[PDB]
Amino acid sequence: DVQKKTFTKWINARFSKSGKPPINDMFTDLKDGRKLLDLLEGLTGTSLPKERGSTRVHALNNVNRVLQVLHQNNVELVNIGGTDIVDGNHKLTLGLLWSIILHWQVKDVMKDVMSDLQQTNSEKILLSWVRQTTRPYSQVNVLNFTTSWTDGLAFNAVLHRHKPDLFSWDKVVKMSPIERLEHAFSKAQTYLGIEKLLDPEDVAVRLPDKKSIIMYLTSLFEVLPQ
Repeated sequence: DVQKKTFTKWINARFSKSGKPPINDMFTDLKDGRKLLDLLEGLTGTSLPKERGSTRVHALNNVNRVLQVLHQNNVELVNIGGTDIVDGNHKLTLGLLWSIILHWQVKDVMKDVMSDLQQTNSEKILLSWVRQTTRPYSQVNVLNFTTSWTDGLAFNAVLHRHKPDLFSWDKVVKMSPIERLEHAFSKAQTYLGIEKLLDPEDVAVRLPDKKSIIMYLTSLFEVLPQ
């Protein structure tokens, strides 16, 4: 309804901005597949075959190429197929457009957004990762990259979460902070190739070195499974 007006505008914007004519009704002019074929051509800088006949067959044919392409671009659609679009299914016609917008714009833009974010909110964005990763683990609460890692619990939680068959979590909560670390470091080492950068005596202290933690933490993460 609203998504109509705006999606129509957006597509029409895409069109005008490249010498191509606009459409009137988005649940019509879109059916025969032609327009969507244009949209994708301009969007991809590619040449796409267009069937000229004005009969259902061709409509389905064109719309199939459209979907075909999206698929080629790793943009698969849930319950959508030629006929849907060819027939004017409101719900799904939009759902398709949005898929395009989402892939070529919205998602595209995110790479840049991260670059802008990656220089400033680095340390902060990595903390919300660890918090989310070790959420399930009750006895683990990470607020920073210093004290929250002293009891050595947080270090294991990170490992465990993505390979619980590696060791017993309850078995850990039992051992001392020193064991808890000697362990994690040893585990990560044997099963992840990650070198034992830190030493327990170094991490189990009032204020442990922030840079050293983050550097080991990032080491772990690189080779971590998800």
